Amino acid sequence: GANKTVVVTTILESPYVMMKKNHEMLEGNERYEGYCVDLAAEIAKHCGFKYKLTIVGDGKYGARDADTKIWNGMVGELVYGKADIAIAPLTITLVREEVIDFSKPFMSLGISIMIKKGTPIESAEDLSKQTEIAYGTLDSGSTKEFFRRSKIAVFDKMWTYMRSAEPSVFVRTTAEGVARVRKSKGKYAYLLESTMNEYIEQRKPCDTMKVGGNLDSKGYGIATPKGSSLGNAVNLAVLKLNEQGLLDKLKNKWWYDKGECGS
Amino acid sequence: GANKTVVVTTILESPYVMMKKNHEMLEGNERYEGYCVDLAAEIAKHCGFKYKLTIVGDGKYGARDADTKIWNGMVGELVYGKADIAIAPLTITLVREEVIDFSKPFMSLGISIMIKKGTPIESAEDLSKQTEIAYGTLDSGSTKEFFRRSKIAVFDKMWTYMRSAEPSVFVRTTAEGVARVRKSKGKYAYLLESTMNEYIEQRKPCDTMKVGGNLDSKGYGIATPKGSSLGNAVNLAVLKLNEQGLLDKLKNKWWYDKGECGS
Ligand SMILES: N[C@@H](Cn1c2c(c(=O)[nH]c1=O)COC2)C(=O)O
Ligand SMILES: N[C@@H](Cn1c2c(c(=O)[nH]c1=O)COC2)C(=O)O
Ligand SMILES: [Cl-]
Ligand SMILES: [Cl-]
Ligand SMILES: [Li+]
Ligand SMILES: [Li+]
Repeated sequence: GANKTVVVTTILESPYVMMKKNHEMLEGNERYEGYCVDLAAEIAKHCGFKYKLTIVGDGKYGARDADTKIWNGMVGELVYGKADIAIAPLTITLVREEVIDFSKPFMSLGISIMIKKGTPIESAEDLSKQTEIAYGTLDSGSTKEFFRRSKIAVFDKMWTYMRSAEPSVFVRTTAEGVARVRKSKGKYAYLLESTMNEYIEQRKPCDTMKVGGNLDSKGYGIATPKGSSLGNAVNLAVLKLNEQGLLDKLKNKWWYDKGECGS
Repeated sequence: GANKTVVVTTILESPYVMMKKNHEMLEGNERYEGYCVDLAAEIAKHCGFKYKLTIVGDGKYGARDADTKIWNGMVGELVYGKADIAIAPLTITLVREEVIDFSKPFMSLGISIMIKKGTPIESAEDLSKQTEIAYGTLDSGSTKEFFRRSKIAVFDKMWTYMRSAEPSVFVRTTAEGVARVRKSKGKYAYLLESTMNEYIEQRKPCDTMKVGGNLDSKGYGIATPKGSSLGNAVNLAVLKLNEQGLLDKLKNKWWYDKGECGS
């Protein structure tokens, strides 16, 4: 049949996808800006398709309910045919790979520790051995699931701590986690993807930093429904953009070129 | 039909695949040791297959001759049906992805600079601006091809330098590049994959180091013939091993646990 406009699912998460300041004056894809907005346009240009950016209805990345077996988030939108492609900071994981297709990574990263400057923590092991400095994750997504599923002693101990700590150490959004670090006088450390930690470190008021090495290594991938014809071309586009240096330029654009915390 | 033993193609490259010191006493897969030997065994265990390690006949990773259109190296062995899987430090690239299937990365890396300690170089830009300190790559493989194909100004200038420099700045093997760094009194710098640079930095006589950031970001993948049924299971195995922390343990085993240059 004739070509159709490709439905892209994504999520509002700075600096990946944001509504422009003047969005009310604008329409369609032009209402949005960010790393993933630019990436979507580059992929579409390379693959020769028209597309529509849509925002995932339930605000989630993607997980399967153990009782109903239903997939939520952007993964669910692909699984159930509501979107054709997901372009977002979506981690490639085994359980997702079983149900959707993923490109090779467009960004390599790991779980990391964000502290308020001056907090006496240098590693996950440091956090695990104490409780005075509380620590936690988003309440949904691959960072939380890493701890929940880990059989590594330090990370299992951290998960047991997080489930039992009071008040709750979980946050609903990145913005809430960052604000909690900033307002807690050194008594909250936030576990988050290194990409995001690096971005926030270059935002005013310049009071956070990434400490220690990453806890894992992984990647974000562009996702399509399993077996979708679009997957091959999208994957080749990711590889081409990487090989041309354009993914590095895009990260610099959104993370560092207008960083707010000096040079 | 009945299950058959899987033919693995690999390449002798320390610390990925090496003949054991006592190999003449041994037979079959047990003659070999290294990171990729251990990885092959883990993948086979997870996927439930028996396998035979074989060494690529032509000693190459994989490229296509522009005139004959023939693929060489491990890629060629897959393309032409001589092997079922390649398990090696094989870079995921666009041109290879078009002809073979790749798992998600089992190791993330980039091109990097190896210097003899004390060489006054900190970046690729530093190298590009001078000729007193000669610099080059392997004479085959993805590092060489990165420079040959680059449209980035610094790297294009470096390639033009490398093609025209005398004596030849290219080397046939990693061992030759390392020996050339070590014997050239600071007047040769070697461009190589960061993984390998990190390994050599922990080998006696402890006279080399990695300097500067990496020039690119990419990954090694397990490769199978395009459309091979084995690809799905192998990819899931890579993701599982990564998520369990086993790939990190394997790198530590072969790079750092018995490093020769201190703690
Ligand atoms: N990438 C994750 C979602 N996620 C995200 C951030 C984080 O600190 N931890 C996560 O789990 C920051 O941006 C997204 C997924 O795919 O579930
Ligand atoms: N990974 C490359 C081959 N390669 C390799 C090393 C290097 O410094 N540069 C390369 O090009 C070290 O070990 C392999 C390929 O797949 O062609
Ligand atoms: Cl349409
Ligand atoms: Cl057989
Ligand atoms: Li998948
Ligand atoms: Li491929």
